[PDB]
Amino acid sequence: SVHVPGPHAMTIQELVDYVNARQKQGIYEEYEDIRRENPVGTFHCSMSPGNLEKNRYGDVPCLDQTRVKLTKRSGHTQTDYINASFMDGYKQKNAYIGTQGPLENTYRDFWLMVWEQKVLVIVMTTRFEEGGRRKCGQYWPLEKDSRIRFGFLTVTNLGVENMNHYKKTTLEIHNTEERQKRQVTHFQFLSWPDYGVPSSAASLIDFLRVVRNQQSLAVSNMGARCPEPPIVVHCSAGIGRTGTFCSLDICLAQLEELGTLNVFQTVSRMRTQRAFSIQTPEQYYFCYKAILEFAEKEGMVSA
Ligand SMILES: COc1cc(CC(=O)NC[C@@H](NC(=O)[C@H](CCCNC(=O)c2cccc(I)c2)NC(=O)[C@H](Cc2ccc(C(F)(F)P(=O)(O)O)cc2)NC(=O)c2ccc(Br)c(C)c2)C(N)=O)ccc1O
Repeated sequence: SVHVPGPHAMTIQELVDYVNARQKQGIYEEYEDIRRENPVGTFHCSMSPGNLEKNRYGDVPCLDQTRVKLTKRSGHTQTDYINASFMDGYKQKNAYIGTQGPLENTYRDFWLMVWEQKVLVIVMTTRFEEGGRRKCGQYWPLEKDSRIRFGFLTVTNLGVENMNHYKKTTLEIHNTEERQKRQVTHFQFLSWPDYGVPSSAASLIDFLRVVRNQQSLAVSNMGARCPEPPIVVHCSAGIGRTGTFCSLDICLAQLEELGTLNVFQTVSRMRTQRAFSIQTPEQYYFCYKAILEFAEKEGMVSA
């Protein structure tokens, strides 16, 4: 994994002084420096003729080096492309698959990926539309007992539960080709504001804990094998909220295990796997602020 502890990780005390020395504008400038760096890798496949219409945004292609390839077939007329990238987690290879919100012409590709990668948990961080801007297609059956057929894959809704900050949907994926069934849990975070970033990270971090626990539970009940299937995480382009969710998970994981973390390191590293991760300086600043807010809630900060 590219996410290893350090070099030069910081303690909470050190992070506090770090952010205080730079202030909000200093953190914003730091994001711009990351932003300016030349991407590490190429985007030929994502921009190649034939895969263009599979991208929700022409300005958000995925890296050739880390893209998730579909093991489709010949004749059926299609490609092995999907705008999705394997992303490492804290001391864990391929902990996530960051991807865009599925398009009607990619719904089947999305589920094929979920099946092939043996995914057990899907994390959605947006609504279908926000402020008139489309961000995700309705790729799953919304109500209990409803089902959608995607060729040889049938997805059925086994139950829905609305929480104060997220919605949990249990789905059954039936592969008629292999004659096998699997259950996947779909989580939709509901508290990310239409504008800006969350005013408090408490709900997002609690949601992360729920996701972590379900992945752990699902893994414990799955058949012997991915070294731990990846968690699919998506937002409109699969870089902003997706990058934030994943960066926080990684930083908090290191913080829990060693009491240290490095936002700059984590984000720089993540951008070499899911290009363009963290889309605005506000989101970047939010990563720092969320960690500091978490520290205060955990009683780790003296003013
Ligand atoms: C610090 O000073 C400040 C600076 C700002 C400016 C700012 O943030 N704005 C940046 C803007 N980002 C942008 O432009 C990005 C571009 C992504 C990076 N690519 C490249 O650039 C690129 C492309 C090809 C090759 C190479 I090498 C690089 N585009 C976008 O903003 C969106 C895609 C997008 C990304 C993220 C999100 C999200 F955050 F909401 P999410 O959490 O759901 O994912 C939503 C949508 N793009 C599009 O709408 C779109 C679609 C089709 C076509 Br053709 C084009 C040209 C654009 C954004 N997302 O906002 C604002 C306030 C400040 O204070």
